[PDB]
Amino acid sequence: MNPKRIRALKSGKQGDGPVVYWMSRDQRAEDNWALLFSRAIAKEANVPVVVVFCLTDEFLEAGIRQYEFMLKGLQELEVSLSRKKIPSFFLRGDPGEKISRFVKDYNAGTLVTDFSPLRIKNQWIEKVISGISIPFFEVDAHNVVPCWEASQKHEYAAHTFRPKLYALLPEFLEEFPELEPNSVTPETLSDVLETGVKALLPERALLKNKDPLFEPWHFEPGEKAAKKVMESFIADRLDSYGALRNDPTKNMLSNLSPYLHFGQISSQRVVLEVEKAESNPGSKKAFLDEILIWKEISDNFCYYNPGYDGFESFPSWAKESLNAHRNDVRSHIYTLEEFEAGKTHDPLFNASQMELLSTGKMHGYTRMYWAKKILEWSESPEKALEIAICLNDRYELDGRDPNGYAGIAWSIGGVHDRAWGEREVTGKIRYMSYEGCKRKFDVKLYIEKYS
Ligand SMILES: Cc1cc2nc3c(=O)[nH]c(=O)nc-3n(C[C@H](O)[C@H](O)[C@H](O)COP(=O)(O)OP(=O)(O)OC[C@H]3O[C@@H](n4cnc5c(N)ncnc54)[C@H](O)[C@@H]3O)c2cc1C
Repeated sequence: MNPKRIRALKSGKQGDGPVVYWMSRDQRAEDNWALLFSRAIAKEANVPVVVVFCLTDEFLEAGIRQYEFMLKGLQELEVSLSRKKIPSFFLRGDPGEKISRFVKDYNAGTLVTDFSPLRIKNQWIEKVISGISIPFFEVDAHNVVPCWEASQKHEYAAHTFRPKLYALLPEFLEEFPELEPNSVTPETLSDVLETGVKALLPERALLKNKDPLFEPWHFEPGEKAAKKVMESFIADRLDSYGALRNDPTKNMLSNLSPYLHFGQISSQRVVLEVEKAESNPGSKKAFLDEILIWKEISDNFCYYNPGYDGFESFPSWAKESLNAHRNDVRSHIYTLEEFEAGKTHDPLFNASQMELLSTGKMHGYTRMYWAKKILEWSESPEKALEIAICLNDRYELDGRDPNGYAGIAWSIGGVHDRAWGEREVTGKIRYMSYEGCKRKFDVKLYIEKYS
């Protein structure tokens, strides 16, 4: 139990009641350092640990697709926590009011949360801090190396983050102890879900048909399903991962991101299991570079760049280049709605958007293509960011995520990239031509599937 995984958010005066884990990003009972640390604090204080989760007011900014995925996972999590004699409380409202009142009503001794560098989580933390008098910690349960330990600063390139992260893997890549049950046992989510779906229904994504776009059978939610997705990746897809990760016609990615986003599975767990797997070495190297380096550099980016969703966080070479080309005439301009409906003149863009609409998980390779075309066919880089973020967060099951803001910033602003050949409109931002994709994979086949 490495104390570098835990950080103080606010000093206070310990109470004598239960330890409260305010669960937010890591919605799982296994392999969860935030829950493990909370249990350990509780054991030392001779009190139970309890879990609280806030069903916030912001759910109406995404769709049923994410809400159902999350809540069905939480239904399973209730069962799992209760088998460990750990009660769970689902508070309807936003954390400032609800966590502060829970702490008071339940005489909590200590408050622990998990770690997210996103602005909304920090907004919540500030409001909670002002409503409590007990000590308040956070634990990095999402990264193998705690974000504030991996580097002291924003890293401008994967090649400067990678050696720092790997220098720390021998220390921090380690097995998880079993979660000790509590010593004794100290509105349903279904009804919550029904109420939420009712509120979301008018904005559900539909065909002109009125038939719903989303297909909810591609990724079944919850901890158990996540483990099966991990196991089938290692058994059936990891060998081919190195060769096929950039081919969106093949179903050869891990498909773990929706689970990783909600923390229904630990990336540290996935890494442990992949490390021990015997597969082609280039495949393992490639996969670990995505789930370790690119995933954790995305937390690095959001943690150290308050303006991570804005033009100002782009590297200076990219800001200067995009500025130099700000007044270039765009070959096309599309509205948010035209992008959203897949109604551009580019059939590969449209098919990428259709994959997002129907499955909630656009292939990683075409996400790069897609965001770069939003840059190319919008009035400014600032507008491009807004559109890409809006669509990514509204329709990706894995959205509203540091990987999203960092991936969009990479695509549009060259964050964690270098200058390439100068073009009009897009300046030196890496370009991803349609023709280049055709040389790379069977574009026609991808278009046929998603049209
Ligand atoms: C414009 C754009 C937007 C993106 N938005 C998101 C988002 O909202 N949420 C999200 O989780 N990922 C996002 N990504 C990163 C990446 O596209 C997805 O993580 C990946 O496609 C998810 O599929 P998978 O789990 O099957 O991937 P795999 O290839 O199996 O990768 C395994 C895991 O590694 C991590 N990973 C892989 N690629 C990246 C990457 N480029 N950056 C960061 N972490 C990575 C993810 O945790 C992923 O689940 C975005 C990328 C771009 C270019």
